[PDB]
Amino acid sequence: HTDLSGKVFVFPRESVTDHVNLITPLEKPLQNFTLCFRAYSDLSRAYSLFSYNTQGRDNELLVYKERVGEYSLYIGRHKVTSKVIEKFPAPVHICVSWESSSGIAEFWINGTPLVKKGLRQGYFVEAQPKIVLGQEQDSYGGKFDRSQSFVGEIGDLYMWDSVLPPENILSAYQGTPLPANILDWQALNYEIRGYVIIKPLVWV
Amino acid sequence: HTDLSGKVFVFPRESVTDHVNLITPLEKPLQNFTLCFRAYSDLSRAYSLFSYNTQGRDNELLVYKERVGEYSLYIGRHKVTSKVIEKFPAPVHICVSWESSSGIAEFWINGTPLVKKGLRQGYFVEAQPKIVLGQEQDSYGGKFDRSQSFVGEIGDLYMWDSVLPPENILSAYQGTPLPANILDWQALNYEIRGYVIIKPLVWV
Amino acid sequence: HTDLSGKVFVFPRESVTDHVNLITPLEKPLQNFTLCFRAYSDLSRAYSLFSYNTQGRDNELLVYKERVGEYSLYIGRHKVTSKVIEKFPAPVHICVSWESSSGIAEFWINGTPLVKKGLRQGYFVEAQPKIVLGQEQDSYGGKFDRSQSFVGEIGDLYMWDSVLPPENILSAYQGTPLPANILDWQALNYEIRGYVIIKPLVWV
Amino acid sequence: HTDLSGKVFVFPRESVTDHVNLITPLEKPLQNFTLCFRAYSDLSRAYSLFSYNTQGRDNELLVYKERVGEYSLYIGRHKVTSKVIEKFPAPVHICVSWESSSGIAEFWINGTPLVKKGLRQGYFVEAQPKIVLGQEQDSYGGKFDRSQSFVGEIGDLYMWDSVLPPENILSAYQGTPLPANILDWQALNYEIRGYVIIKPLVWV
Amino acid sequence: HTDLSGKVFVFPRESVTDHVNLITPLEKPLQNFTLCFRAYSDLSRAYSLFSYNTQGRDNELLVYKERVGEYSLYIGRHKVTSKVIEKFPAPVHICVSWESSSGIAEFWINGTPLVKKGLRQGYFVEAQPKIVLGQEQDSYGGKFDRSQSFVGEIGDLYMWDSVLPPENILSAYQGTPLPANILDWQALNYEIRGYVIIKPLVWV
Amino acid sequence: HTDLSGKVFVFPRESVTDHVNLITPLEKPLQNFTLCFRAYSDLSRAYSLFSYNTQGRDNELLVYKERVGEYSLYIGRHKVTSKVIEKFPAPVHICVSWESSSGIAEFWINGTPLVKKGLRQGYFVEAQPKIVLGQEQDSYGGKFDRSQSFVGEIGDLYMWDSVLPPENILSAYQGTPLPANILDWQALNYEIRGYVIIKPLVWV
Amino acid sequence: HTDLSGKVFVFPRESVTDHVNLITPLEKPLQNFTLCFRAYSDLSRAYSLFSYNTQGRDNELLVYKERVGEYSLYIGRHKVTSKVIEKFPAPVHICVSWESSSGIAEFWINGTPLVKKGLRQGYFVEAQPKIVLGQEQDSYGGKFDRSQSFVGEIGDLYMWDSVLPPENILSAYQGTPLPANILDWQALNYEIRGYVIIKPLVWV
Amino acid sequence: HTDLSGKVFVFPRESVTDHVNLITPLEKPLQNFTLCFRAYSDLSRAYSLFSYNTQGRDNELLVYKERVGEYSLYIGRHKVTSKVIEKFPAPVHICVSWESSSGIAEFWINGTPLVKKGLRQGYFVEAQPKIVLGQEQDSYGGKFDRSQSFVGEIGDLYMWDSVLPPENILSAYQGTPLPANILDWQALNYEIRGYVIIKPLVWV
Amino acid sequence: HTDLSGKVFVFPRESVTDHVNLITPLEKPLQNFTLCFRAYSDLSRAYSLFSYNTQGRDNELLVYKERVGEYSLYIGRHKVTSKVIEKFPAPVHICVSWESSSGIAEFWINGTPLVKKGLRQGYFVEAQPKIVLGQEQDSYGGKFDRSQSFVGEIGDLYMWDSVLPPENILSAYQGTPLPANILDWQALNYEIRGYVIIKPLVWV
Amino acid sequence: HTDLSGKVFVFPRESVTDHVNLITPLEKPLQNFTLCFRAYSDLSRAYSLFSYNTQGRDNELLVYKERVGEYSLYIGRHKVTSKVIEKFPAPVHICVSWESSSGIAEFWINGTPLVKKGLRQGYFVEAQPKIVLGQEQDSYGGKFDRSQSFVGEIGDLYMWDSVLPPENILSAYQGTPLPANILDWQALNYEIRGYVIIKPLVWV
Ligand SMILES: [Ca+2]
Ligand SMILES: [Ca+2]
Ligand SMILES: [Ca+2]
Ligand SMILES: [Ca+2]
Ligand SMILES: [Ca+2]
Ligand SMILES: [Ca+2]
Ligand SMILES: [Ca+2]
Ligand SMILES: [Ca+2]
Repeated sequence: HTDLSGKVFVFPRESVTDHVNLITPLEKPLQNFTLCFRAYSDLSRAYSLFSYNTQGRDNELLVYKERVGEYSLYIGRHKVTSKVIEKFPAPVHICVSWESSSGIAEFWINGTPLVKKGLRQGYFVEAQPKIVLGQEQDSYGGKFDRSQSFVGEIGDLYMWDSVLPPENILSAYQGTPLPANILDWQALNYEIRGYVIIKPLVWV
Repeated sequence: HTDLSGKVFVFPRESVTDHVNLITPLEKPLQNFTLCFRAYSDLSRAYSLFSYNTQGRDNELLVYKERVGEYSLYIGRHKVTSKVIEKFPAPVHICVSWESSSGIAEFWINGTPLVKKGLRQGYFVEAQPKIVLGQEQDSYGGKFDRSQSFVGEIGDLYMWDSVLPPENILSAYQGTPLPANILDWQALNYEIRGYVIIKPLVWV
Repeated sequence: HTDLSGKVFVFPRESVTDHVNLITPLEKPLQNFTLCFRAYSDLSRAYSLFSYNTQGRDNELLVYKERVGEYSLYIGRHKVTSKVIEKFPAPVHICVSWESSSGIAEFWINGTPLVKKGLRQGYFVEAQPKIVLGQEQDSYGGKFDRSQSFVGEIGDLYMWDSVLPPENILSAYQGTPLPANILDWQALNYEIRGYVIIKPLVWV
Repeated sequence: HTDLSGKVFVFPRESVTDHVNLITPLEKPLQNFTLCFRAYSDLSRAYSLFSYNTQGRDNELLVYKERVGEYSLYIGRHKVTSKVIEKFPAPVHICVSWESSSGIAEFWINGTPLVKKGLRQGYFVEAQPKIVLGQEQDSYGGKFDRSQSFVGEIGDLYMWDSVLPPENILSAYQGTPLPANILDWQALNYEIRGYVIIKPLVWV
Repeated sequence: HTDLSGKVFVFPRESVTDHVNLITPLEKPLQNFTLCFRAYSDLSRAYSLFSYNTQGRDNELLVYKERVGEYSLYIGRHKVTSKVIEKFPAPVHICVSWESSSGIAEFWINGTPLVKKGLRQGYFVEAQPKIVLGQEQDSYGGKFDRSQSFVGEIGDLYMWDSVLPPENILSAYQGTPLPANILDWQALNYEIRGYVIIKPLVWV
Repeated sequence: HTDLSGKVFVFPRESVTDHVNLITPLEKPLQNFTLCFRAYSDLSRAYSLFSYNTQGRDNELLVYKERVGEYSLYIGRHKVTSKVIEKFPAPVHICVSWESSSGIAEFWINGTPLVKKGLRQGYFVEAQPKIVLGQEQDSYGGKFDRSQSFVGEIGDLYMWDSVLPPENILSAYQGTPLPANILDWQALNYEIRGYVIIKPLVWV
Repeated sequence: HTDLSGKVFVFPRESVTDHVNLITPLEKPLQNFTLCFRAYSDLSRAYSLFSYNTQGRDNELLVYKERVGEYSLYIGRHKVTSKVIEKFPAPVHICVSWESSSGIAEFWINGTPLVKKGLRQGYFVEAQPKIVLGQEQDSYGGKFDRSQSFVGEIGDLYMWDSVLPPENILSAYQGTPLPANILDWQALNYEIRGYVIIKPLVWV
Repeated sequence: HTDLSGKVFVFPRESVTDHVNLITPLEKPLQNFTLCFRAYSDLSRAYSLFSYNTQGRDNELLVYKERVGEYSLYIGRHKVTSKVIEKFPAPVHICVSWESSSGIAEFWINGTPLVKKGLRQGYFVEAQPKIVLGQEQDSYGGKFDRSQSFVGEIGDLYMWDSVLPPENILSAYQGTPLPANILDWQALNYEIRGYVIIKPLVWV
Repeated sequence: HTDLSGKVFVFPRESVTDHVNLITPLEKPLQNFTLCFRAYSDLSRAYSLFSYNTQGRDNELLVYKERVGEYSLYIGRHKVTSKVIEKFPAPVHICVSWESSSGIAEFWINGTPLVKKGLRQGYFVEAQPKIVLGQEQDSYGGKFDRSQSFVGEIGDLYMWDSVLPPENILSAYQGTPLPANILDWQALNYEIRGYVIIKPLVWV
Repeated sequence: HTDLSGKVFVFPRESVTDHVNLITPLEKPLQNFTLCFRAYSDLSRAYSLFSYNTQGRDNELLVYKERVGEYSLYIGRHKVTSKVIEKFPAPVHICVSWESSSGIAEFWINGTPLVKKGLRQGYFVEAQPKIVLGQEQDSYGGKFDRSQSFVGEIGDLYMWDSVLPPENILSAYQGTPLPANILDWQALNYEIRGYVIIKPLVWV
């Protein structure tokens, strides 16, 4: 595992090929979770930000940006969509949390709460995943789509197994995130495939 | 009755199912009233904020959002609509007051006064009502419409049987409202139906 | 005569009947004059602010709003128009002065001066008029048009027999106006017709 | 010679006759120069600000507005056009300089330099001119266009026989200009023909 | 080697002939670089800022502007494009970096980093260049296009044979740049051909 | 008394001065009427076809066209408006009837009937009138607006004192109308002022 | 008992008062029905062609036009709509057929079948109604809307107690309709309230 | 089997219920096929004409209309799309063929050939299907989507297990198609489920 | 003089150089005159068809196509315009007449008369000209504008010194040209300078 | 050589792969030529119709469609574009002929001639080419652009080494082509690479 503090993945071109595979020791199905990251991209079209897929289950947990100012979370095939006023193009902090008990999805865009939505209440998101940046999975770790590929910069990725409160969300955005127990940027297990470069984060 | 301080009703999906029934000790005809609440919704279409139907009469008192910037009030089937500059999506604090003797409707958005309109001078909204949040009523307690459903977050709801002065309306917006006698958030008799969850209010 | 300080004429509904008659101690033809008042309405179509009609003479003096950000002045059937940047909807302070010798119509919105216009050099505006508020006059005190009817909140109406210099115009905008000779808000002779209520001024 | 300190020219109507002639005692071929003035108009269509014509040749020196945000200078029939972001309507202050040795047109809207242009290198603007204000010359002091006329206010017009360096440019805008030699607003020789009045400058 | 500190190349008209040739001491193939300059123009259409061609190789290194808010870097015929929010017209500061080893192309606009792109990894830009301003090359030093011509103001041009850290980019932006070895505006060898003037930089 | 068969009244330039005064010796208060004419005009803006004004009264009878395919009638200040599908530009034949008692307006464009409209029941249009071809009146023979001026060709103007039946209107459309008792084209007492020329009909 | 062959109801103006009350000897609940009529109107906005209401039941039977090319039919508060290519404005022949057993509504425009719709299977429309023309009913005989008023020409109105087959539809459109037994234009019981006239049918 | 000559299936309303199950003697997997039917619908949105699904294979064979003048055939999940000029709404005759050896899809709209497209060369469409009309399956016989439902009329359905040449396709269009051996309208087996009525074909 | 019957001058490319000089044996100043020619050009932007310039006189007589379906005739600098229905792009025949005593210019596009227009009533154009085809003149025989170059095909160019009657205009269109007195296509003296080719007329 | 009489190449999908190579024994530079074919496609975007590349030479003889109603020819990198009224989508016969002596590019669409254009006067198009259908060469035989690929049907391709007179172009379109010396459809040497099927021509 690597300390990626002050660095970002750069997905420098539109492709069916460039991705980073995120390795996790998660053997337990997910009930609660929070996911945080920082994105910079000037893509007009729809792209995937974070693709989490299990065997036989496509789109198990997916953060997808369908268009400017519109953020989508997919749990177990089902989706929710929340809107927001945002400048284009701009760097963005994104935190999404979901909760099996309440079904509640919680988007935070730059430490600002989006409208809460709800999906898949009681659903247990399956374990032993394949997580990928830069590409949207249609298979277990494969079947990428070019017109869905991410091009731009991603960093400060943290993933917890619990619903973070507003303070802790604001902590991540302000630059001091609680040590995360599923995916931790400062101790990250990644695999680069194709054209992706690690560079200093300068748009912060 | 329950203390709902620092909590909201969240209507996480669009449906014809989800609503919240509000129960009020009111056995009295409404000469004067003021109704206040905090809403937060990213709907482009039209929706209902507060549905007040009585015994055979539809839309006896109704607060309806026709589009962005356009807040309507219905008294006994009759309509008044006042416009305002607002950002979308964005949280809003609505107050609406009505007087019988003058017919004057008074809309207040985020502590700012809207253009006065008038309707049903020398009339009274009927007693023993069925009050629902999250859907619009075409019957006494039912007949909901999907394209009228509220999906988002409502909180800090109060209803007085008086026309609250500007200072008092401002005090509700500032987060310290005066105890109410019809509907009170700090003592609300409610009934959840379908999919509505109580989460802490995070957008203030 | 009655003191209307901190109170406004609200025209709460679109109508063809509801208006307010103003009878002034005017017995001499007008050479120089200034009309100043406050208005708050979310009406989007054309409407009349101040109608001044005499026997056999149409629109001898008319303060008219064609659209948003465009204020017209009719003097003896002649027409002048000036544009300005303004928010909609938003309360406005309208001031209009006209000189006979130079023909110069002066327009002031929110204390800011608009482009000087000119009309009817060496012309006397008629005496013994019938002044209505909330409606437009096609005949001597009657013949209203429903699509020209003002619906909103008018207030602080003042009229002088002299062309007001800039310092005095600003004085009117702050809320400390100079003693008016023709029409005064603190001493007004008015006739109420149809639906028109007098409520306190809140939008200032 | 007339002192016009704190005064403006108003052309109060769309006309074909209203113009202000300006006499200048200079009878030398023009090498370098600078022209500053102020203007307050609400015209959507094109209009001529300043017109400088000699015997037998059209547009020896014409400052022309094409539309909102576009300003043009003519040097002997030849044209240059520079753009800027501006409010409409809004009072404007235009300084322009043309150097014969370099052809450099230097536009300054409200003390901000617009992109420098170039035209007619090694050319002399002709002596014995007829300068008009409020109209556009097509013959020597005649042949006017109704669709090019100026309606609005004009003041603080000063003309030097040198290219005024950016420091002195600002001095003019701030209200305290260098004493001019070609045309002085403090000591002007002008001629009113038609409907155009003298009024004090109220819009600064 | 002339100190052009506080002066700008002004391309005053649209032409297919007017350009400036920059001579560089560079006979080691380019591997890494930074390019910084200021640009003031009101052109709506597409235009080249900087053209670097070698024998038999078109668009070896080209900084090109498709439209407002869109900047393109060309390396070895290949292209990347990044987007920005920018006012028009407005004085702009540009730095672009490139680094064969990673292929990352790094655009900075007025001190703001755009989205990093990537082109030609393992490629080195040919030496023995002919560098032009004000025109776009389609051959070795010639073949100009009138629709591609740059009209406006260019100053404070610098070029380094290294990728500049974020710091040094801002050092350049705020008018105290680092010593450059390829192209130095304080010691630039240049040839003016056709119509292009040197005048003081007054929009900073 | 002048035979105008195969002749038109070309209004060749847009103006404020050029008008043709149509005089009739009918001193009877008009009960029923019909009016025919051909016209040719490539004006996209609004204009007046036929103006009728009396003592102290505006637009007692008026045939006005707001926009392509829209024709409107005015009787004693009141309006009616009917639409039709036409080409542009298009040589047009227009006839209109008004039966006082039924108050019915009968537009007959190009031999095809329009949707009937109703105005001023129990009304008789006045006598001793001033009728103008080529301008729009807002006074007794005066007050003309350039933006209401007609420019183009007008021909075959006939006018009867009774409401013409369908069969009779068709006859007029062919080019063989019945003898008119008020306004005969084969016997028209007219008056030319300014630029308006006679030329043979070539379009029909 | 009135033979209105070759005659129409002309509703000549927009109003809240003008209508025709249709009286029918139908005192049995309606299982099947066919309604045909001709209408000429250049109205752009939504209006009501045929209004049929019963005791305490709104919109029992209603032919309503939402816009150009869109035709609606209401059977007991329930709605169905069907679209058609049509010239605007133009005269139209409408046929609507309803059949309770299947629910199938059948719209025939100018003798052309629209797409078949369905509503209220096994339902009987109420007996003993009030039928109005020219206005829309919100109550039993009254409660009209100006923004729903019909203006134009209606004729050849027939209503049968059975579902009419094509040949008979084409017969009605052709001009020789089969004898009707609810409403018969050739022997109609009509009542004019307000401004509606009877004029010849000319537009066929 | 049922003879459906001169009759249509009418889908009277937007639903997630109303479907016709079609049943067929196909137990050999499809290699070649032609499909023809007549549809009449005013539905603006996307809908399925013909849905054919096998165990665990969705959209095995599907004719789907995305928008106006756009027809799509899906074979084995893959799709092809061809465009056509067509009036809306209007009755349409669709033919579509597919040939496995070439992979060519052939569309015919009103006897006119569209652009040939190719997909799934060498593929066999699976036997033992579920064919539904009115709805679009996502499961084997079920899981319908409301916004994909067909409302309108379908008739003259025929399916062969061969690729028909133009003559036969143009014969099918004209009215006399040759005995079809997969689905044959003149000997059809069907299950009506929900709201769908059999009514005579009136629009051909 | 050479025979050009069934032959055309083609202007194959946009240029600032390609033109056709037309020399005429005309020392007589034009009083009444008519000019006819055929054009085939797919140019969207404005262009000149027929430039006629005299010593020290710009645009003495000039046919200038402003845009599609818009033909302008310049006479002695002054401007008239007429619009017409036409297909783009399409071969066109344009006849233009003008009468000195009338100022009436008549346009005949393809044989249809356009709206008569008037200018310079009482003017005679100068003799000793320089007629150019393909270019717009700014001086006596030169100073071309590239944005006005005519690129396309011109055939059957004729010019008479008399106002041709409608029947002779229609003869000219059909290819039966009356013997020309000024400019004859069957016997034209011409000078070709630049890139312009002679081809047979194939688009009639 | 193969007799492709009555057959087409169907390029059934968008690819960067599928193309037909055309093989001719051409060994001498082409002074003149005529190329004709039938094309059917619903492609909205730009595409190549016929790419002809020699060694080291790109776009030597290219027919390329930029958009609807706009046909282009490239000779030695240089281009011409001629526009045409056409329906989309629609089958089309294209004939292009270029003449070196004159430079004349002549385009024929469905027998109708477009505006003649001109390029590369005196040029000779190189021998030993590489002729492809379905794609667009950037190199000698390859370097395809998907965003430029042809997808549709293509047939009746014939190429002569002469410039055809109108009667032979017409005869080609009518279906009886003059025998061709370079490329003959009735004896074609082709190379299919990828996915292109031969189907019988049905759209004529
Ligand atoms: Ca009036
Ligand atoms: Ca001029
Ligand atoms: Ca280049
Ligand atoms: Ca007028
Ligand atoms: Ca109703
Ligand atoms: Ca010229
Ligand atoms: Ca010119
Ligand atoms: Ca190429």
